[PDB]
Amino acid sequence: QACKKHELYVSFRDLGWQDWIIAPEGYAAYYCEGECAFPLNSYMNATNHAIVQTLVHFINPETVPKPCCAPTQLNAISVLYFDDSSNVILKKYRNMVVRACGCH
Amino acid sequence: QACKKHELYVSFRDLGWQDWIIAPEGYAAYYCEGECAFPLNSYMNATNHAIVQTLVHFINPETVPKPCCAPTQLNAISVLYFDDSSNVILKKYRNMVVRACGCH
Ligand SMILES: *[C@@H]1O[C@H](CO)[C@@H](O)[C@H](O)[C@H]1NC(C)=O
Ligand SMILES: *[C@@H]1O[C@H](CO)[C@@H](O)[C@H](O)[C@H]1NC(C)=O
Repeated sequence: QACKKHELYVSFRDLGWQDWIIAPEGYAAYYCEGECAFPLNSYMNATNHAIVQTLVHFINPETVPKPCCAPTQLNAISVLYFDDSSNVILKKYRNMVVRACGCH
Repeated sequence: QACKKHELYVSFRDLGWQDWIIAPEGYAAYYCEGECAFPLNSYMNATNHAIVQTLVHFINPETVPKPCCAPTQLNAISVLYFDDSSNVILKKYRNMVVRACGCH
């Protein structure tokens, strides 16, 4: 239940992009989820600011929430599609995949 | 109630650091909080991955949570303190202050 990376496959059919994409038919997108509380194991990649916020939360929970589990690194995907003039084009979409998460 | 930056002053006395710090007596730390849902106004600095995750959440909420509001930029502070041999030293602590937030 601690902050970590999870699996998530995204199908272009579910989003309604199947019409003009030639390949791939979907991709492994992943997602960050879980608690950012003590112990802030090093693997959880907390910043100094997160350590401070988690301590403040411990001292008076009304003053500030716990940090949130979020992506610390992302990578692009490339898709092959047909434009409106029937051209076949390769398009790069940046920040589409989660590679690592942390309490930031 | 949307994702934005908030005020948070942190006093070294509340954390028990007053013993050896010469200056300052605390600092403006800030914190990110709020919802990451449509509309993802541009000011909310969402990544492509967050847009995709928010859409997936809209299509079946059981599959994935909404993105979380987290810091996108942080700055260091410098403190003046007395070490165990009574030396006066200037120490820099990185990633201590939140400057901007987003749905990441
Ligand atoms: C924290 O970052 C490192 C990158 O060195 C990564 O390998 C690790 O998986 C990250 N932790 C989590 C929980 O995603
Ligand atoms: C999003 O990032 C920009 C930096 O260009 C920043 O000025 C803005 O305040 C950020 N938004 C929020 C809600 O913090």
